[PDB]
Order: sequence, then C-alpha cells, then structure tokens
Amino acid sequence: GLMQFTLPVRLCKEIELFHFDIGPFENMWPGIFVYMVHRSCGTSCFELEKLCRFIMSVKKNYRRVPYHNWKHAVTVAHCMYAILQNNHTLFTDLERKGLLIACLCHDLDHRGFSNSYLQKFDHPLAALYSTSTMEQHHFSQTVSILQLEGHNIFSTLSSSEYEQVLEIIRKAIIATDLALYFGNRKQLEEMYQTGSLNLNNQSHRDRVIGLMMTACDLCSVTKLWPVTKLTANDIYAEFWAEGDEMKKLGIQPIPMMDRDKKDEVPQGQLGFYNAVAIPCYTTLTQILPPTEPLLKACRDNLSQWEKVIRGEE
Ligand SMILES: Cc1nc2ccccc2nc1CC[C@H]1CCN(c2ccccn2)C1
Ligand SMILES: [Mg+2]
Ligand SMILES: [Zn+2]
Repeated sequence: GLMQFTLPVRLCKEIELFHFDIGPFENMWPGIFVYMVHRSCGTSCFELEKLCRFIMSVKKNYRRVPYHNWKHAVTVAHCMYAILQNNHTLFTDLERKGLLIACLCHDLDHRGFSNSYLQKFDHPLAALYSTSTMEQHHFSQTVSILQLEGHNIFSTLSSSEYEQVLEIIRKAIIATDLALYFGNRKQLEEMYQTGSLNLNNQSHRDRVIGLMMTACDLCSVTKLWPVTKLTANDIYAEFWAEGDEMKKLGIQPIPMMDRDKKDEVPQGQLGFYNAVAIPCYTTLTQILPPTEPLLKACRDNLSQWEKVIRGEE
C-alpha cells in the first residue's frame, strides 16, 4: 500500500523521455514496468502480489528469440507509458489499465516468424486464425495467463468493466498486425483533415489506440541512433532466419528476409521510414501534439540511414 517502486536517479529522470532505453539488466525490467503502472495508472490499480505474479508469467511465455522477446515487450510498454504521461487527461481509467498490459502482452509466445511464414509452413495457428494469425494467438495467450490462479489483476472490476478492458486489450493487440496499420492510418488522416475526428466516438478512439499501438511497436526507430542501429541487427537476425526457413520450403524469400542481400538494408530501412514510420508518427503528432518528440527522433534516424547510404558511415 505505502510501498512505492523507486529507480536510481538517471532512470527516474530518463524513463519519462520517449527515447529511454530500458538497459541490459533483465532483472530490473519488472521493477521498471511496475514503476510505470504506479505513475501511469495508480498504486491502487492492481494488487502488487497479483501484478508481480502476472508479469513473471508473461515473461516466462516470451521465447529467447533475437527481437520479439521480453525486452521488446517492456520497451513497447515504456513508449506507451511516455504517450500516456504526456496526454494525462485524454484517456479513461480503464484505458490506462488496459494499454500498458496490452503492450506487455502484445507479442506473447512469438516464435520469430511472420504471419506469412506460418501460412506458407501451414502451421496449425494459420488454420485456427486466418488473418492476424500471430496477433490472435498473443491475445489468446494473454487471456490464458489472466485465468491462471492468482493472476487476475482485473479481479476488482465489474463484469462489464472487465469485458471493456479485455476488449481494449484485444483491439490494441490485433492493431499491432502492421498489415492493418496502412488502412487505419489513411482513415485517421482523412478524419483529422476533414475535421470529423471525434474522441467521444468509440470507433474513433479505437483507431487512435491502434495507431498508438503501431507507434509503440515501431519505437526502435525513435531511439538514439546507436540503439536504433543495434536493434536493427536483432530485427534482421530474425528476418534472415525466416528467409532461411523460406528457402527450406523451396520459396525465394522477399529481400528483407534474404541474408544474401544485406547490402540492401540501408535502402530498405529508408523505404520503411518513408512508407511506415514517418507517416505513423506524423498522424500521431496531429492527433496528440505532445508525441512530437517521437516524430523528431524518427526523422533524426531517417537522416542517419541517409548518411549510411552516402558512405559517411
Ligand atoms: C518490417 C520492419 N519493422 C521494423 C520495425 C522497427 C524498426 C525497423 C523495422 N524494419 C523493418 C524492415 C523494413 C523492410 C522494408 C524493406 N527492407 C529491406 C529490404 C531489403 C533488404 C533489407 N531490408 C526492410
Ligand atoms: Mg507482433
Ligand atoms: Zn511487437
């Protein structure tokens, strides 16, 4: 009850900033998350014992893959924390609860393979869930963990509030399927620019949370350049393993997954900054002005990839 989490001074200051890196000390990441729930949501939001047990079961159900791992979960939850803390009054009590949990759970039990590889492999998950295959599985794994004995962090919510929170989490997790991002952002762009965007309209709120979820998920592109560059190595370590698995099914992978085409990474990152990242943070900044530092940091990293192409690194 009277038991705050406190971080060392550098972390207590830097954790408030969008570009914070949670560091390489895995044993501190639960503490960093509880810290973020307590300041974001309240010390009263969750029973500490239940929250701690939930967090450690979530950790156990992330695998030792190079990128879609526990560190990614916590990283994506911190970007959400920074967005919530910079937009105090725009979000409901239930959204503040749901969204940090959604972020921590959003890639539960990821294997390091795309939806497209599961479909080509004919994985059982591709028969159970025909679109957003991994994302329906992540939501399914989240409900499983919520139902383990002593793991119900939502136990004090009413039946209908509990249903609303699980519905915020489900949509937030589905929204991380980048195939859905393009259309979501076009609609948000048209709504904002024809002045029809209405944050009292639930279906609008849903779109805006989806875009937040894309922004938090891609937040590697919003770090200081040395973090961006070293995270890129983990991202490609996954993609190139999938490429290898595609070649074992007798399928030429796309170039982003082909290790024979490493030379094309700089230009491939550029396309991605221009086609996905910059548009994402631009629309997010229009809807939520205090998220502008995410857009500024992405533009800084775009210019760093331009420098790599020009042989100045
Ligand atoms: C899909 C993706 N998600 C990210 C999320 C966070 C940070 C960086 C990310 N980079 C990518 C890869 C973009 C792709 C677009 C094509 N591209 C290529 C193409 C050829 C060779 C290498 N990369 C890379
Ligand atoms: Mg995912
Ligand atoms: Zn993710």
